[PDB]
Amino acid sequence: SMKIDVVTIFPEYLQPVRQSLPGKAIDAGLVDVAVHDLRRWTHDVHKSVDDSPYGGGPGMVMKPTVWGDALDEICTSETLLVVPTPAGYPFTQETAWQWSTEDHLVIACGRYEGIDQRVADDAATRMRVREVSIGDYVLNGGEAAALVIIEAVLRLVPGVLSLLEGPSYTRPPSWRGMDVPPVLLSGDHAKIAAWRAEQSRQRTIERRPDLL
Amino acid sequence: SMKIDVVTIFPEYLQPGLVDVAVHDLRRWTSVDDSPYGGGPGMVMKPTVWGDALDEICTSETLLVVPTPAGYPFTQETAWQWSTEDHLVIACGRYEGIDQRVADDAATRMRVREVSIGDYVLNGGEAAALVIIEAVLRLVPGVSLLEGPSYTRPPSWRGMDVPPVLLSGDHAKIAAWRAEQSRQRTIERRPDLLGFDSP
Ligand SMILES: CN1CCC[C@H](Cn2ccc3ccc(-c4n[nH]c(N)c4C#N)cc32)C1
Ligand SMILES: CN1CCC[C@H](Cn2ccc3ccc(-c4n[nH]c(N)c4C#N)cc32)C1
Repeated sequence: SMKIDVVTIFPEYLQPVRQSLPGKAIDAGLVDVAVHDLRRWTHDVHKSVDDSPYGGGPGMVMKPTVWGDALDEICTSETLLVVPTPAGYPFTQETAWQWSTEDHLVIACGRYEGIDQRVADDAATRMRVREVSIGDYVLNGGEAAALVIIEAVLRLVPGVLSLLEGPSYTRPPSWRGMDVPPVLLSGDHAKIAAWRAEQSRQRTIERRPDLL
Repeated sequence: SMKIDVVTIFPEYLQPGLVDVAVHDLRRWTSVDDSPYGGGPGMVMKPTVWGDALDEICTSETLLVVPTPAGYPFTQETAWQWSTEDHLVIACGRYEGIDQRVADDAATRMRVREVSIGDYVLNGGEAAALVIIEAVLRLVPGVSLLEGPSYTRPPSWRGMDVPPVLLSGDHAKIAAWRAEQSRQRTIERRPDLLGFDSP
């Protein structure tokens, strides 16, 4: 049973998540994903969420006072506060597994140059905070990271949603002049397993030598 | 100028003038899946439907992108490389993935890239497509160390001060401080980027 709150200035971007949630899991009370517009917590008529960076430089920084109020309302001491950032610790499958048993994730999605660092630093004095990155590329903000994190985590919650895997095949046995490897149709399941292991080994060497 | 075509059995998921993005329902070219030859859990997407779809959508100049957890890593260098392409087609799998012959056949007439966006497991290629699209599009013409922390007003908030150097107006001191924060962060969080063992 997990609650996920996502805070973002683009709530419509989190649409694919609510599109991916089965009725059975929601109705059984296994999962609830709520998305919140950060501007609900702005102080001014212009609904300002950003301001110039101290020390200069390009772009804008998200205001701590707005985020502070949002997190004050949404988080409790039991919350796991997840902050996507390109400077984060790596989000991996081990992370997803660890987080899959949490009662409450709050995902704070930044835009512009990111969120004033005091927001996470203050939050970390009263709850668990995790700054993470989903990979070594640059996005426009945290929303796409949130989509990935939510999917990777929730698919590990029963009933909610190393070597590389080698090639897979299904019908038809011959297609555009390419036959399924005969070993797969041999009924020699020890040989099939060894063939698959070697395919996995080869693929890992070629594509992900960093894993060996 | 870039065209992106995304092919998926879950077009509803993809809802998020120099670039156009089109989403196509794979089922338009039809059951898209069956049990794997050789056994194993789950289902594999049949090559037949994919072949018909890609025949219609792709040309020889197409870069066919296939998200897969067994792919080569998609990185910022990849994003730069793809940013000058005229035409990306992203083939999103579901179930246990797409029959390998789809990529193999396509590779006889266009360039094919099997890639992974990270070391975690998704339910299909759609979220990976959204990530790839976002990372690439922000680099399209006309559109080392980890980033350090950023701060903005007020200079004191909840009794926490913006680091005083950032208020000093000393560009050299600020540059040095920011480099140091980035160094600390990279060593702590991503030591592999500086050629050290991972935790
Ligand atoms: C200062 N920089 C410069 C470039 C653009 C940055 C935009 N941005 C603002 C908030 C924010 C959050 C996450 C991510 C992100 N990028 N790549 C990943 N793997 C991430 C993850 N998790 C990116 C983000 C800000
Ligand atoms: C249990 N099985 C195991 C294999 C994958 C199955 C789901 N699936 C089907 C098609 C497909 C495409 C990409 C991804 C994916 N996962 N993680 C990443 N970095 C990806 C990327 N790019 C996952 C996918 C689920």
